[PDB]
Amino acid sequence: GSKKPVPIIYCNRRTGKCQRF
Repeated sequence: GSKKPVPIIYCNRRTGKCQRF
């Protein structure tokens, strides 16, 4: 509905801009 758990992560192809879910 609003929030959802994600096993994967995020990676912004930039100057070291990565995320972790």
